Amino acid sequence: GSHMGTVSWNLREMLAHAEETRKLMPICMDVRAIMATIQRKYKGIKIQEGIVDYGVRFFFYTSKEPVASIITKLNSLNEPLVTMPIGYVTHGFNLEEAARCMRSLKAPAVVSVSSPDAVTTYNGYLTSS
Repeated sequence: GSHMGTVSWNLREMLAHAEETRKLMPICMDVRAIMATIQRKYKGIKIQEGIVDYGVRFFFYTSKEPVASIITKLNSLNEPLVTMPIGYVTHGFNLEEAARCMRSLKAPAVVSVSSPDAVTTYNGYLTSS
């Protein structure tokens, strides 16, 4: 596994993949349901805002940041990623706006969705004809 592009994975598969690939994984802190999951496994890490290299190369972020700025902070690093879309539900965004806003990323990343049929939809927007 080396390519990018959208998939339909869960938190488990993202975490697993991120471990194996050593690739970066961003996490919206706001989603305390994800925080608990990660904090259970990775407990010796105190959650901090920003890069937390501990086991998996995490990037915890605040949903109040503009999708734009938060993307730019990944773009600076230029590191390859795996996550679900950065301005989606985690910004109150629709999947279309999410893709549009997330095209402003300049680092090569895996995206996710909640189901396999949504993959082709979201990728559709990442072409934008």
